[PDB]
Amino acid sequence: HHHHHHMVHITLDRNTANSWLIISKDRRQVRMGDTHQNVSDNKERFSNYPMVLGAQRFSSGKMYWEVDVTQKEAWDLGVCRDSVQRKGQFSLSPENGFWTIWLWQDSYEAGTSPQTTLHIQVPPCQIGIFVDYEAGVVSFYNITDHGSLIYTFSECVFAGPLRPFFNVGFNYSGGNAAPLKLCPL
Ligand SMILES: CS(=O)(=O)N[C@H]1CCOC2(CCCC2)C1
Repeated sequence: HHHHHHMVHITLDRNTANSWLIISKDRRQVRMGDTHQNVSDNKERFSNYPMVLGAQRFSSGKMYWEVDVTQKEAWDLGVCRDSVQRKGQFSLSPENGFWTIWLWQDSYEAGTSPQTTLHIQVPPCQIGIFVDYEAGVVSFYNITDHGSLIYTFSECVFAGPLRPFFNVGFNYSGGNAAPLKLCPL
């Protein structure tokens, strides 16, 4: 891929964060805290899962960013509609306004309904995410493996502004405390 030149500087939106998340001062890193982080509730916060949105909204053009997932056991990454459900239980699917991949229990899967098995030979430490709004494309790249393609959602029906989407995952195991980090341009 030669998508690097559409690089955008993403920052995390604290107001959307689940109340257990800790976002760094520079708004470029997020991790699971071991308790509630002492913020008020609001209608934007994801209540059931350790999720947060980027501050940026995209309604046109080509955008690219990279996320560090080093030593995590579980996470979700991609984009979503600005209008996605925040409260209660839901599945990550294009029908619900999400275009995502994840790691869970030693397998990588794309968030289709039902989910799609991914074929990754080199476990990634950094993921590249490419959005072409007009084309209806979301693609994922393995930066650890020389940028190899992981997955392409095509024929996407965005149906609204898009936001960068993050899930740091649960830490029931004690092996998933590490942060998601937005990597420098
Ligand atoms: C991931 S964890 O460290 O096992 N603790 C979680 C237990 C379930 O509730 C939460 C999930 C998000 C809201 C609060 C914390």
